[PDB]
Amino acid sequence: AMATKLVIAIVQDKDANYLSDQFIDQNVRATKLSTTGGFLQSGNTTFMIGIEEERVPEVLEIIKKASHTREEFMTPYPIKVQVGGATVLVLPVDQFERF
Amino acid sequence: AMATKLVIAIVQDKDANYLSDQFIDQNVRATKLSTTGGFLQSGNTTFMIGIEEERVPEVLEIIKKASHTREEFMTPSYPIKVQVGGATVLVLPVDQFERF
Amino acid sequence: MATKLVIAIVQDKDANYLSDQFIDQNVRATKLSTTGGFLQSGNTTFMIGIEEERVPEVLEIIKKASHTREEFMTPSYPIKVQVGGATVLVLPVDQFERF
Repeated sequence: AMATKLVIAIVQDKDANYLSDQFIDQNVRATKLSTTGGFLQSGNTTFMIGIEEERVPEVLEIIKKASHTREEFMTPYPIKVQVGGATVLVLPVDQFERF
Repeated sequence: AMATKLVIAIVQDKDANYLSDQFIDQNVRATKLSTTGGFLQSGNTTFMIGIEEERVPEVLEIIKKASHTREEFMTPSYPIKVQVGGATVLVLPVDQFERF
Repeated sequence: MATKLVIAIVQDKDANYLSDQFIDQNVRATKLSTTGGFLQSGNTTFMIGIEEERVPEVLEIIKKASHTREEFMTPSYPIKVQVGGATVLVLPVDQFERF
């Protein structure tokens, strides 16, 4: 009855710190890779998360809050500029073990 | 309401440059990792692609062309024909896919 | 064809022996270096495309190579310290190609 799923969240380096700390204080075993992506093929991070099915939406909301797309004020006259964004996918898991 | 899959493509560092560019000019959101593999446990690169089911075959063809196994002529630091490239790829189902 | 993918997350200290194990065992693993755990420290992840029939074989290779245990460590009176431990999940795959 151990219905397990894997969530893969791709996320911006900026938000990756706060998120990973969130996961911990939220009792979520995440493992973090660093990747590239985007038009400019810049750096970002990817998370992989073995989690029980029942808890997924908990996890997704954790992410949304941490890394949703927003705009902020930035100076090179400050300007509103867009930051953040997360793409995430949750895969099924046939079997899950800890050794 | 659009069934998406995830393709994972493992590929030669040599061809990863061209491919990744291809993905972009062809509107494929791939994310690229730096890995090791093979008998020598040397460096290659892995790709991860969240894409709609209907589009998978397209993506595979993009890969095959960009990274299939071939032979090339190479002089050793008189020339000889050696094998290069090669790509392994898996496509797996995804239950749910969100952008935030 | 009946391919499955195993992701195995495993401690840096065990990863060398494991990766050699895979090779000598005709298992094609690809290896990422990642971080995880409470302290957010380096470990390593493996991804392994494999015929369904061989999964338990692979799993055993892993359990043996990376299971959790205690060893004798000296702080820089030897002491028993716990080490290793792996966590692994095997997922289905719809389609597998080599090019």
